[PDB]
Amino acid sequence: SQIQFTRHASDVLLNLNRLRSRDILTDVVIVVSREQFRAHKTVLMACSGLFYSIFTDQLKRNLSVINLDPEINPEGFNILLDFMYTSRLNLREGNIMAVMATAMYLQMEHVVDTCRKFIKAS
Amino acid sequence: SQIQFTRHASDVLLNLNRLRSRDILTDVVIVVSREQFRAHKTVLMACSGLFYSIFTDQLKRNLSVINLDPEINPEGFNILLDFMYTSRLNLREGNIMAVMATAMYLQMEHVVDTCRKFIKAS
Ligand SMILES: O=C(Cn1ccc2c(O)nc(NCC3CC3)nc21)Nc1ccncc1Cl
Ligand SMILES: O=C(Cn1ccc2c(O)nc(NCC3CC3)nc21)Nc1ccncc1Cl
Repeated sequence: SQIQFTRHASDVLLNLNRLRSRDILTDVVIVVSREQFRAHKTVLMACSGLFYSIFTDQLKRNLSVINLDPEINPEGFNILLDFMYTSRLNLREGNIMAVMATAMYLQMEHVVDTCRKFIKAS
Repeated sequence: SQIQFTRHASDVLLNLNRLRSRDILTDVVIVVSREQFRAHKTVLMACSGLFYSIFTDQLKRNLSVINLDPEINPEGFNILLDFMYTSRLNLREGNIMAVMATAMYLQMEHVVDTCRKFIKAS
């Protein structure tokens, strides 16, 4: 019965992305081959089954650097990181396969299913 | 021209609230009179001009405890903290004045304006 603020969640996410852009309170570096990306662990956990599984484990909770599998495409990862912080997914014919495979590795099932629909649409 | 995921931001916020409920990666305690509340600084900064101003300052960025003004009502604060993490604001005739005054202190202008509309509706 509470009052619903229909733009609040989008506003929060936008502000979290602004904090990331200024490196404010970021607490992890994700290394993907020759590239590095900083982020907030909480957002990663909220958006990815892989990062949720890593950081929920007290053994790994405090890691400040995560090295992803060497086969992961950094562009695919960057596209997905931007999606996590924006709700907008930059799928293109030239990147669909890299994005899909990266989303499978990151355990982002709804994104994977969207990639399958994109393939079906050709 | 990117694909928009219309529930993504709400899903992220829900998952951030789940992390708060499990005390995962919370990094501040807010003390309000005899009560304490743990939270993520990033969400606080995203939702409040007061917390944004505090934590953007490199002098205060790493504070782990914030003592709010002793006059702040803990119930009012709890209502607003829950709003930050849910997008739902529990306004009632019995709490409107405490919530409004607390939102003024927390520099949550859209909430303050909503409180004014609630008063206008009686
Ligand atoms: O749900 C998530 C992260 N997430 C986002 C998509 C996604 C996906 O497609 N698969 C998975 N598989 C892993 C697990 C356990 C559910 N996780 C995913 N995080 C979370 C869950 C509950 N409380 C707090 C948080 Cl942060
Ligand atoms: O905008 C915010 C937090 N917020 C939410 C409502 C609100 C409000 O009604 N007033 C204020 N006044 C303070 C300031 C400077 C704008 N802040 C507010 N945070 C933010 C801004 C830009 N980049 C990252 C983040 Cl996290």
